[PDB]
Amino acid sequence: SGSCKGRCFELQEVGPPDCRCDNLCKSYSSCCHDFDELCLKTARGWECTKDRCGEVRNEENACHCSEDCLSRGDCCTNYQVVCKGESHWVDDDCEEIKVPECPAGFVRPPLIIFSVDGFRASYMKKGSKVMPNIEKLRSCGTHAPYMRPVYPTKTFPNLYTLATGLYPESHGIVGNSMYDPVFDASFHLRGREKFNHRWWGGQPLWITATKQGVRAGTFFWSVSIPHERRILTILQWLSLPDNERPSVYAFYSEQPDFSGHKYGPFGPEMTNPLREIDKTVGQLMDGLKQLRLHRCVNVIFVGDHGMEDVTCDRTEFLSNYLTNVDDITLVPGTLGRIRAKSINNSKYDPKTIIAALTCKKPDQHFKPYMKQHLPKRLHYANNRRIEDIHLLVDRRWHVARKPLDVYKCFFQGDHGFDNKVNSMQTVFVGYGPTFKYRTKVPPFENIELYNVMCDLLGLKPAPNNGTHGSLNHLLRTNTFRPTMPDEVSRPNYPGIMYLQSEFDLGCTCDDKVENKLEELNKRLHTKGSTKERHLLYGRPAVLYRTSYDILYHTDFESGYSEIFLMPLWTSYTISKQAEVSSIPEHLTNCVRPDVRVSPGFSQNCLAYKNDKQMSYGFLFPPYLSSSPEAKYDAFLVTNMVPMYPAFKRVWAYFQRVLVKKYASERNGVNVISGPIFDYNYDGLRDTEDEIKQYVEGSSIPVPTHYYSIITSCLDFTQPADKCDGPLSVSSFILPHRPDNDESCNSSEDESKWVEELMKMHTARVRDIEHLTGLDFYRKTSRSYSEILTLKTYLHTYESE
Ligand SMILES: *[C@@H]1O[C@H](CO)[C@@H](O[C@@H]2O[C@H](CO)[C@@H](O[C@@H]3O[C@H](CO[C@H]4O[C@H](CO)[C@@H](O)[C@H](O[C@H]5O[C@H](CO)[C@@H](O)[C@H](O)[C@@H]5O[C@H]5O[C@H](CO)[C@@H](O)[C@H](O)[C@@H]5O)[C@@H]4O)[C@@H](O)[C@H](O)[C@@H]3O)[C@H](O)[C@H]2NC(C)=O)[C@H](O)[C@H]1NC(C)=O
Ligand SMILES: CNC(=O)C[C@@H](NC(=O)Cn1cnc2ccc(N3CCN(C(C)=O)CC3)cc2c1=O)c1ccc([N+](=O)[O-])cc1
Ligand SMILES: [Ca+2]
Ligand SMILES: [Ca+2]
Ligand SMILES: [Cl-]
Ligand SMILES: [K+]
Ligand code: NA
Ligand SMILES: [Zn+2]
Repeated sequence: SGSCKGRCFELQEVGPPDCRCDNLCKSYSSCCHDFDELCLKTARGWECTKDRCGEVRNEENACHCSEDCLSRGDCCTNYQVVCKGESHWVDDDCEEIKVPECPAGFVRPPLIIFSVDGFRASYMKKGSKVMPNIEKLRSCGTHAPYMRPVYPTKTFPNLYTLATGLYPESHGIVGNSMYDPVFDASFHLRGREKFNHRWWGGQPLWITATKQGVRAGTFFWSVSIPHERRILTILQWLSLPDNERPSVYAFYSEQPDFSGHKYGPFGPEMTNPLREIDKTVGQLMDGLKQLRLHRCVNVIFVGDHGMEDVTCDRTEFLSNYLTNVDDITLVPGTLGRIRAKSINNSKYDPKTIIAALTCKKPDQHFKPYMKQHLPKRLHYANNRRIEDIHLLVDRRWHVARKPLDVYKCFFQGDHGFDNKVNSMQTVFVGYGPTFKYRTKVPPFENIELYNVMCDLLGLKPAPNNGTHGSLNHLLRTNTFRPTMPDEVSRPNYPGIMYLQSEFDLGCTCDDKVENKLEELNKRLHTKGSTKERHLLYGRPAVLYRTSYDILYHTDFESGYSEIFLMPLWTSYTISKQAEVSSIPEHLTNCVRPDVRVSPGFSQNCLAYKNDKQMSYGFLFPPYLSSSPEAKYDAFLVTNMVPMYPAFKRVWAYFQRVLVKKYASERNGVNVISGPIFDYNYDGLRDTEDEIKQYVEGSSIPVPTHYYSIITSCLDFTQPADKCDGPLSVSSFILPHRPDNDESCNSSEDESKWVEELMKMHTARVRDIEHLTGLDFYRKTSRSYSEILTLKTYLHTYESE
């Protein structure tokens, strides 16, 4: 029982049990008794009217229209408009902000993050007639057509990602609700457990800023502080003296999410919440202008996720699938997470639950996954709060445990689904001296903003999942100049060193069936004469310590690892006019030793013969060889990789059918393909002592995934091998699995399911980099910033 007089919304939290007056005291029930009275005034609303102009100051009012209000910094945001003949910010023409236009004493342009909830990307077009303030920021500043959220596309995972640059698996906020089995505790959007710091990892922007001497309070706000008071509080803090005034601010809205859940993303009821949000942006913008800061402050208008049509009747029930549904706990809704109801149960079987949920109903509106089998693009596995069993739920559907969980309809909207889904996409607009003027930028991921916000504030970012430099094109002036990571391992270039009779690999090939214009041509090819043709962007750099060989061939070049006994990468180009052939019958099972590489660093056919589960495929496909003579190169033991027969069905369709179709559609393609090892599902390259599976009785390690990166010219009138402008890329990371249980239609012809599987497993080049320790596109004519943007690109396969 102290007092909040003169202390209203103090930035520093005061020591217990002395009462608090900061923006969080209400959450902790620890405000002074007069907090409401002094700090949450509402009298007379939030607008000046003419009759108030030059009033005698009445300290009980929510805001002021008295002559002294500018000096005090507590005018209603519309004061100068209603009482001084001034115009609303939205009514001013927009004028380029070439330099920061800040009052004396401002050391840097302030950053204000304006965060909207459930603000679906398409609201920017569809709601344009009712959001004039937001439409002005959008067209005058720098904007993307949409921004991709993290998965799950829920509120808390995304807001903390925005603040950290980290995937939820890394920052720890992996859901709106979660259970930590080490804490034996549950975090919920509502309640006080979330106040415990033990849930929150990484280093949020306000901590980064503080550690480096830039003032910034926490971004959290007590729920019962309304939005008009939040704006007035930011505007007040902006009037503090230089030595006390923060440089970063965050405002968060409950809308349009609150209404969208009730009404659907496009319910007629949705127009008003969009109007109210625009009005709030108007208030902030008029207030900034009153403080002469509207050409000084950088403003970020950003959403956390979109919103989809979802109703009670579109719910799948696990009780329709599982006989023993009471033995599980489900995190339900737009995603599913399943764990044992009771830990003291060795009669709980994840494999049997998964099998009972797999392809059981023809139209089944969810798919089960062990978390490590989820598409790697989701980066959703490496945290103990993520249950081993995950259900990816179709857009527009829910999953629930039992029917009484849903009837004990409330809602018409929800969000949470896979982050590639169009309806889950959200918004980004940057406006201010440091952002560009009237500029559209390509869609990008919210994990990249932490770095940009650090650049906006002169800060060195904490280590995070953004790729710093990838968003330099948003900025008029950047403090960050990216440079390529240095190569750690230089390759060996072996010559012909071994005779055939030194190998005992138990391999066979029909190849003895045997000119100097042609023979000199074949040795030129083994020495890299065609390398300009098949390695278009230089060779990848190896960023870790290892031993490997560059191997040249007429059709493909490779980086062959002597430690993993297989290529780390295989690079080749297939022109639009290139032709597909078959494997001649006499070479069906041909494998040939490579006289450049020792028996001791080679795979062997015997292991594959003995391993009754594991077969093999090739990284450069025999099917695409340029000539009957070159085809022999494709059967080298150095081009071979371990592959489950079930996976060979996928890979063979990709190599025999899809590669050629891409070359026809894209006017040639360059392909880089290779294995990935990620047994501990942390998204990062495994070292050799982390490998859990080998081909039986050998040291040949088994990949968890195979990747390919597929590059051509953005201008497809030019061929892939003669491109002088920007590049186009799509990539995938395919799980290397011994069954096709993921694909419910896999009994059918590959043309009915393979491409669908690959699209699900689409990836950024940067994801493959993390997973292999390789750095691509080292030698192009493109700027490094442009290449970094290319490496973060995801081909989504969604409609427009
Ligand atoms: C996305 O970007 C992040 C950030 O760069 C990368 O994460 C880093 O990975 C490296 C290599 O695996 C880790 O290094 C290890 O660090 C530990 C000591 O770790 C402690 O100290 C660090 C640094 O101050 C701290 O950040 C760590 O925080 C983890 O654990 C906390 C509590 O246990 C938790 O609150 C927090 O969320 C975080 O959890 C996550 O990471 C851990 C692994 O560290 C993991 O078990 C957990 O499930 C979560 O995923 C920690 O207290 C050394 O002893 C090791 O030898 C090793 O050097 C970094 O710790 C790690 N940092 C963070 C913030 O996660 C990702 O790899 C990158 N992803 C991709 C795909 O590139
Ligand atoms: C309209 N929407 C909003 O206002 C969104 C806003 N919601 C809240 O702040 C709701 N709330 C209310 N009182 C709290 C009191 C204490 C805490 N702990 C958390 C852990 N601590 C740390 C880590 O410092 C100490 C403080 C949290 C809260 C809290 O979440 C929000 C902003 C940023 C982020 N974000 O994730 O960045 C998430 C959530
Ligand atoms: Ca939200
Ligand atoms: Ca790993
Ligand atoms: Cl959740
Ligand atoms: K076999
Ligand atoms: Na199947
Ligand atoms: Zn919501």
